[PDB]
Amino acid sequence: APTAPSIDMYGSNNLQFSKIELAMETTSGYNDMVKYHELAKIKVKFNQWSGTSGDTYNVYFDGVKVATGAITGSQTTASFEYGQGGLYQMEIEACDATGCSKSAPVEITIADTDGSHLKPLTMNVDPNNKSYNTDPSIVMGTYFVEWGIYGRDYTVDNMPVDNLTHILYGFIPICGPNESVKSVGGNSFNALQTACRGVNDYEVVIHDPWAAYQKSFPQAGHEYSTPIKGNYAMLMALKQRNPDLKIIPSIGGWTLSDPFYDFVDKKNRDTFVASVKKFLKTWKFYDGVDIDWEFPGGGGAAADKGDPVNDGPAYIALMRELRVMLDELEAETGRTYELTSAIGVGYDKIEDVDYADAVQYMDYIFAMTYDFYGGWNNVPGHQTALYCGSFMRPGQCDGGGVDENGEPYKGPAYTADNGIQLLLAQGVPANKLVLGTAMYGRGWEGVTPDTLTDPNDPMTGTATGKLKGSTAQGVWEDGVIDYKGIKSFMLGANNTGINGFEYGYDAQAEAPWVWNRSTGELITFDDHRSVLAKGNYAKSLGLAGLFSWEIDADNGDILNAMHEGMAGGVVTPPN
Ligand SMILES: S=C=Nc1ccc2oc(C3=NCCN3)cc2c1
Ligand SMILES: S=C=Nc1ccc2oc(C3=NCCN3)cc2c1
Repeated sequence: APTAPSIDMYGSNNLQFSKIELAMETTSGYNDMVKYHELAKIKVKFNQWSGTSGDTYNVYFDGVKVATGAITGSQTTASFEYGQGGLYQMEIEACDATGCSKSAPVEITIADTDGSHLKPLTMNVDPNNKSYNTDPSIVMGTYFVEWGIYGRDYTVDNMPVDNLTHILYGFIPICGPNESVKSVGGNSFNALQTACRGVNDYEVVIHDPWAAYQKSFPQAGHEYSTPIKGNYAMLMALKQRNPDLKIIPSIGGWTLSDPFYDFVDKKNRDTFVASVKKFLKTWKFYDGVDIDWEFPGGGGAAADKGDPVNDGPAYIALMRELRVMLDELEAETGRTYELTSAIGVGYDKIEDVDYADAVQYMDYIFAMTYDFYGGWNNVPGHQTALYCGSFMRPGQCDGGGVDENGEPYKGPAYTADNGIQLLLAQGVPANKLVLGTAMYGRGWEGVTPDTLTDPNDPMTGTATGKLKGSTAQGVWEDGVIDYKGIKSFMLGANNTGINGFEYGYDAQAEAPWVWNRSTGELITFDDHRSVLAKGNYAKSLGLAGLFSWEIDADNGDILNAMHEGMAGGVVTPPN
């Protein structure tokens, strides 16, 4: 028989192959950093220094023949292509008329972006997240943010994945007009300019490739030379752990919506929709797309954008077009892909889209039932309440009243039920609506007791400015605090108030607050009681389930309450 191939490990890239090439020590244009191949090019060098070399080689993976070719003397390079990622025991055999001889087996890795080469992720979840057996039909969603790995120090293996059905990954930008991103300060706008160098406008990119795929996480067993790293390799390894988990990129958001206003021109939608198909072929762990345009008709971060007449028809077309695209991917892959969107729920946002037409294309609508009130002005109110609070005036709830100056309210007040009912009344199915819960508070200072028109209700006061605090307190920007900061700095363990805050609850709105009467610090948020009330409301109306913004800011209490409030419930999944 021929001499047995001896595999040259260092001559064959120590048997590490990747279907994706990712730039690792530089930051450039997305199309210069990211190259994906349908088949990996496998090249394995071997030698046969003694004896006869033979005529032909065969490559085996786990005992099955995957490639064959000619022997070239004493040194041969086996070159072939292979589509399926994984870890395999490879053997190379040499054959001639006399017989065949084979190398010892050695493990080959073929990386792919479904995580098929990876073991299930090792988790490191705060043990305050409890276990439940919520019915699998119910959505339990949340947003994980790409930048949460910096100061917030919250990584993929921290998520309580067994308690989630959907992870929306916040956020994928669209190249093009993006002045709103300058409002975050720091390097975010300039990072986007780098990502978009050499990329056509209206195509998606990764905003932060360091966080997405370059940074080595030692808890995920990453090495500097590991071919895929960052949050994306962790999400791949999470999907190996929990294969029924849906991981969906979220396009847009508050700061990254400015390009959507140009989707009134179909040409820009076509560019966008093709890029999203490419994106999902590249990054196979994703299961669909979520569109967070804030908002058709305007009222988002860009004060100079928004077309009430045209943006709704654009949104609907987008959804129509994205669904055609996703149907192509389902044909190509055999997989099921979801199309969703987070939407505003004020009456003036919902009136700009004919959702009866859009929703036919969509699996879920994540109703943004939060940010109703906040530190952008000095008017207290409940930011995430189901119903109208005590603080509201006669006829403010349904919009038929007049304000304190005698001016007509222009529509119903901002509450979760006013927006859910406006969506239902136009024919959006209940079982496609997902109700939002807040893992953060918004707040004010200067709401001192002398400013209240009703002394029992700090939501009848007036502020002097936004809540201020430090990042250790969960205050990453003025007027906004993580729920785990409210719990550590205002509620305490027994939920009865610390540091001069008192707890209160508006039983008519279903909305909690904490109030320090000395500093006039007032914070509106969601707590155990209000999130049980959202679960009971969702069960009562047959909504699809609950989602939350943002998972790093919880300590387990809010996600636990989402599940508790859903106990016993089942729902019909949309077809
Ligand atoms: S690098 C470092 N820190 C970072 C890097 C990127 C970031 O993005 C945000 C942001 N805040 C609201 C929406 N996006 C914060 C933030 C901090
Ligand atoms: S980053 C960013 N985060 C956000 C996310 C949502 C938001 O809503 C507002 C708001 N401003 C006036 C009315 N609503 C600000 C704002 C900032």
